[PDB]
This record gives sequence, structure tokens and C-alpha cells, in this order.
Amino acid sequence: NPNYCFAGKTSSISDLKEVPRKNITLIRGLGHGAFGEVYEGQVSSPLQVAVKTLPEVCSEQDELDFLMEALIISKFNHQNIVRCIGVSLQSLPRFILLELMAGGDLKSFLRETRPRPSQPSSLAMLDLLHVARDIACGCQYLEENHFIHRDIAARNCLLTCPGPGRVAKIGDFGMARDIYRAGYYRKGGCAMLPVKWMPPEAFMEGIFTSKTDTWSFGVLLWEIFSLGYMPYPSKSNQEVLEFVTSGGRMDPPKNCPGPVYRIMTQCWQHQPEDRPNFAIILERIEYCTQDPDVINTALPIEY
Ligand SMILES: Cc1cc(Nc2ncc(Cl)c(Nc3ccccc3S(=O)(=O)C(C)C)n2)c(OC(C)C)cc1C1CCNCC1
Repeated sequence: NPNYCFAGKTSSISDLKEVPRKNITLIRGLGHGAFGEVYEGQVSSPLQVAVKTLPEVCSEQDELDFLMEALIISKFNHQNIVRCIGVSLQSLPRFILLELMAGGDLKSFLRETRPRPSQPSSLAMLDLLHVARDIACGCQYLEENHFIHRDIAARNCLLTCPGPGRVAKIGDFGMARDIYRAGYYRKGGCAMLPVKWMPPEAFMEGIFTSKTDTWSFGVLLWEIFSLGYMPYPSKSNQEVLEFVTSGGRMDPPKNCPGPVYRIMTQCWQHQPEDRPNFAIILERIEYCTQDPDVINTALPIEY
């Protein structure tokens, strides 16, 4: 059985909490993950869960990838990273049971909660700053524990609920799992890499540090403040690659306050040494939340 090391501590399949198959009920499909459907489920006042499934028709590598994902998520202990309730690997199809996030993914939340004439203040600058702070908190925990996420993006973030009081969390570690297992990428190729979220040293030299996550965080900030637009509008992966290597950077999203845009530009410094760490990113987000000129800025209303 493969071993997994995090914060200098080793774990294996035997450390995962196997939950009896009879105690799990699938309710509805929520969409698809990297390799398999994800369901809303219940574990027996039942525990509300997200059920990641492993296709029964899969290779031995798919089975080992699935196990590694369970080990990775089960070893984290942070409020801004989705909890793992357990696994059900002794029955087919195999399951990973995660904390149900009732607000769905962040990208679809921003696109659907965008202020409209119908919803005048669905969302405000403070809601965006709270999502950004929540994710920066999770990234800080990964950085302090020497774990490089490699795929910080809106599609990988989830929300506990749609309304006020929502907490944003990192809910996917598929890229980091792929690198941990083989050392490189892997199952995919050039066309599958998250090019639009990567710094120059990453796509050019294959060099990854916590400053890689800082760059991707800046891109996530743009995704947040644009209200769910795809980064580098109208540019393909190769155009982005060339644009970014030549010093090109995204313009501020529509109505973005200057102090918020300044965080993005700092995250996008060419030299990793010039980029802020997550503690500095958090201090800057915290200062933006205190500033009336930032939080009183109206979000654009989409007609
Ligand atoms: C994407 C999503 C996620 C959830 N909730 C949720 N909670 C926890 C996890 Cl781990 C999770 N995973 C998930 C779900 C769907 C597709 C892929 C994943 S994943 O684990 O592979 C990762 C990309 C988050 N979903 C979700 O939960 C419901 C109960 C609100 C709904 C959705 C969609 C449904 C169709 N409209 C847009 C939102």
C-alpha cells in the first residue's frame, strides 16, 4: 500500500476511516470530478456529504490516484479546506466522503449571484473580500505546512452556503495528487495544464514553490472581482503563456478598487522573491476590508 507524507507525518490506507456502506445514501448528482460523478449524500440526524465516486471500469493507476486523494484531504486540518468524513473503499464503486458545501463551487456562485436589475444587491465588495480572505487563510495553512497546491482557481473553491455567513474553502487537490504520485504531469498533457493560473518559472522550468500559489492566488482574485469571468478574456493558453512571459498582465476587473488590483499586481511579480507570502496577502486583504472607499464601491450590475 502507498504511503503519504504531510507535515513530516506518514499515513496509509489503514488510517482512513472506512464508513460502513449500509450507512451511506446517495440523494442526487452534483456534477463530475476529475474521474467520476460527485453526489450529494447522507451518512447515518444524518451527516450531509459530498460523495466522490471511482468508476468501476478503471486502471490500477486510477485506483491509486483515488486512494492518494483520500489520504491528502484526510491529513489536512483547517477551517478553509473541505473536511473528509471518511471513505468507503471496501465496496464498489469506491467512495470518498467529503463535507457537503451547500453554496456549490465559487465560479458558478459568482456567475449566478452577479447583481442584476432583479437582484440589486445580491453581492457586495465585502462578500468578495471575505471569500478572498477565506481562501488566503487556507493557502497560508498550506504554505506554513510546505504543501504546494499548484491549482488555486475559482473552480477548485467551494462555499458552505449561498447566503450571508458563507465560508469559502479549497475543495480540490487533483493537481497536487498527480505531482505527489509521479513527480510530473502525468494523466494529462499541455492542453490540460491550468496555464492561465501559472507563473513563468512554473510553465518554463517546472519550478514550483509556495510563490507559485501566490501567483495563482492573484489570478483567483481577478476571477473573484470580475464576478466569475475566465482569466485573460479572448486569449488562448499559448497567447497567455507568451503575453505573461513578455511581462503582460490582466487589466483590473470592471469597478475593481485600486487597493484590490494592487494585491493582484504584487501576486503577479515576475520574480518569485518579489511576490508576497500568504501572511502579507492576508494583511493586505484585511486592510482592503477596513477601507470605506473599497467596500462602498458598487459592483457592476449586469443587464
Ligand atoms: C459544483 C457543485 C458543488 C456542490 N457541493 C459540493 N460540496 C463538496 C464537494 Cl467536495 C463537492 N465536489 C464537487 C461537486 C461537483 C463537481 C465536482 C466536485 S469536486 O470534488 O471534484 C471539486 C471540483 C470541488 N461539491 C454543490 O452542492 C449542492 C448541494 C449546493 C453543487 C455544485 C453545482 C451543481 C450545479 N450548479 C452549479 C453548482
